[PDB]
Amino acid sequence: TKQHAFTREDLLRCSRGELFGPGNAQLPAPNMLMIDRIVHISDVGGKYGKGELVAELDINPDLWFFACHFEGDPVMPGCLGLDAMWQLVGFYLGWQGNPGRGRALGSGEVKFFGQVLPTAKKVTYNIHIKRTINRSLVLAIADGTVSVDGREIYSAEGLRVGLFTSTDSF
Amino acid sequence: TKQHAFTREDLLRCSRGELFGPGNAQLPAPNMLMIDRIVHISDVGGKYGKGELVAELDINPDLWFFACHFEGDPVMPGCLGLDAMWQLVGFYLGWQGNPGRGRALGSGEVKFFGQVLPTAKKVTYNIHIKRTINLVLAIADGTVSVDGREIYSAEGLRVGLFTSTDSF
Ligand SMILES: Clc1ccc(CNc2n[nH]c(-c3ccco3)n2)cc1
Ligand SMILES: Clc1ccc(CNc2n[nH]c(-c3ccco3)n2)cc1
Repeated sequence: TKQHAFTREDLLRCSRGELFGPGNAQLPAPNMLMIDRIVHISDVGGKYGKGELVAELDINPDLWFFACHFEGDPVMPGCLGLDAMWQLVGFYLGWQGNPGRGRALGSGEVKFFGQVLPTAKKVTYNIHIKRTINRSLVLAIADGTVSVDGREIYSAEGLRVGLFTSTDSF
Repeated sequence: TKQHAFTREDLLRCSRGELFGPGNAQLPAPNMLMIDRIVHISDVGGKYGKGELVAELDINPDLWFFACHFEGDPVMPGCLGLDAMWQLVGFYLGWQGNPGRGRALGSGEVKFFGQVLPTAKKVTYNIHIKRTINLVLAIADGTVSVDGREIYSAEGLRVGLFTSTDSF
């Protein structure tokens, strides 16, 4: 809760289990990691007054997904930008100090109304936390947008991620 | 519309633009391709009477995503199983003979209530077409199952075809 920004190195450390500790939240490592840095994370402010994350993914044409998706028509998979939002929401829960491993639980409406081309510079994720529930299962609910070089292209309402001290029920 | 099942090699051919032709729908190539075969595709039947797809992805422990997602806790990314459903809905549109390149437009509710482990054998996707609109787009519900067990649902999956993605 004390640190409000994270470098790529921090996120890589997180992916090894070395930021939040063993048994607790881990981001994906590359090539599933869809964030380079967290520019701002807080548990006050945001659209709902319950916290906010802003994060960035640098784009260049040699990112692996461009060559296979699609041949002759390169474009960042929408599913991976969506996943970056789930990644942030999970991270948020770990960052608050909750224990357990992350699993996404889903979302309400998702809309894709733009795209990321290999000639783009930077994708930015804006996440507004709507609610956290610490009752027995720990989860978070949030709204999110994905933008590319200033232009909003995706929205998601009701992103949900949980933490599990035993994922055995999945 | 004439062929009701596709092998992996058909899907690869699709990924190269060589199934539906140039300017028309392409599946992703590996490693974004999340389907090995389409076991059944039709434009009648299904939950809504407007068509159906059943497809499969074989699982083994060496699939690339297991090692990085997550270290010490391998599990297929939910987003990729979701994407498989968008992949199938786009394919459907190309398979009907519509022109243009595919872009997913979103979904209504998505739920993940299970997971794919490296010890699973096979993932199966069931897609029920709800509506096509001829801008061309399709709307569908989908489920993802692993070795018989339903684990994800999506309602209102939407994919469109575009004869120009310059503007998108
Ligand atoms: Cl730090 C952090 C951030 C986000 C997450 C969640 N990511 C996630 N991917 N796939 C699933 C999933 C859910 C069910 C099946 O698969 N969940 C984990 C750790
Ligand atoms: Cl065959 C066939 C099947 C499915 C699709 C769509 N898949 C898809 N991934 N990412 C996007 C997208 C949408 C908006 C931004 O990115 N769309 C294309 C061809």
